[PDB]
Amino acid sequence: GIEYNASWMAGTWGITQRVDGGYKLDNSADSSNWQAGAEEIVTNIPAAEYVITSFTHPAHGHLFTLRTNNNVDVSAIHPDMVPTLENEKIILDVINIYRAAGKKVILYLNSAGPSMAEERGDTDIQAAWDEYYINEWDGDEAAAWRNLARGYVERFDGLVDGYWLDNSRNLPGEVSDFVAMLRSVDPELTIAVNYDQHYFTDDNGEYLYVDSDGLDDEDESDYKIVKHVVTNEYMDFTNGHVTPLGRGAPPNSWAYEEYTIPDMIEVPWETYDGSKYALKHGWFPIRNSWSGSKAELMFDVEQAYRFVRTVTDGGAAMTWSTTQDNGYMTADEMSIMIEISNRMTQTPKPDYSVYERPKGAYLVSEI
Ligand SMILES: [Ca+2]
Repeated sequence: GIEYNASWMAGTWGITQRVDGGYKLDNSADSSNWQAGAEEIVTNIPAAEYVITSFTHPAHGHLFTLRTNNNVDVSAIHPDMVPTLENEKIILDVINIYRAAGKKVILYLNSAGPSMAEERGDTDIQAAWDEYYINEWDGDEAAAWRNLARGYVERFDGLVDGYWLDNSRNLPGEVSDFVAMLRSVDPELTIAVNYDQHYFTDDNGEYLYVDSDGLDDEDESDYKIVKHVVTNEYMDFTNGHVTPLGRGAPPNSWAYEEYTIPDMIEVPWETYDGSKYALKHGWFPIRNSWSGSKAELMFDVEQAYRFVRTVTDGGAAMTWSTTQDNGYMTADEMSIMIEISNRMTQTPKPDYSVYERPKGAYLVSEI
């Protein structure tokens, strides 16, 4: 029938606390305290109602935050795909901290799975995986990966509320089949899929392009303006990815305030198939990086508060792609989120600074 699985998310905002996967987690765990990091987020950011954390390592579908798998011994494919037993408890501990605090949990999962190991330089893992699905699944990589992912999905069952599926153009097999696996475990999961970005066009089909962000922008590269669309029958919320950072689009682009966010709140729910409805959701990097804590901090309180208010007032949702520094939210971001949360829990909520086009910011079409 008709489904609004993300109805709980409408009018809410979230933060991100990624956990490392596989051998990367074994390398970072000795200097990290993700559990303390999660307690600090709970204490300091009560206004955020959910968190995105990690099934796979960021941009590395072959590296998992859990080890044990009742469906396949992943450690026997290649040990570097999975962390130690001691370290697999980090993700579970973080999730339980958020559950006790009443925060919903969405897990980032890079859809490519082990198929992308060589893309990140992990050639030994790639060879082991390729040998595994060839010999054990008679060359059916799609079934091999669904089986493997299912064994972790089952462990997270009832502990998490949704999934954010990255890199779905590179999923072995079909998205429909992978989402069906997820829903076979828990059909109420709130699921986003990142296929490709869509962009604002004019009445004759040309893309809109930002020409400048301000007076003497350091990066003059023209960039397109992301539009969040409901493009398939599987999704419960739009993935929310900004215009790619590599194209020189700042994650706090003024154009997101003139186009992207207004469009999110103009029509906060849309349907592709006529039965399942999906919620408009944006995922904004707070730095000039999705996951890199050392990148330039791009938002300040006043702009970040206006992003949260404009989205949530409209009945849409947004997540900050905050970063982790030894398991804690990077401290400059934490400082901002404290202030945002404190404003968002006041009644009345304090007014946000009104949006004005930055001096010397223009579209190519406006010149
Ligand atoms: Ca572009």
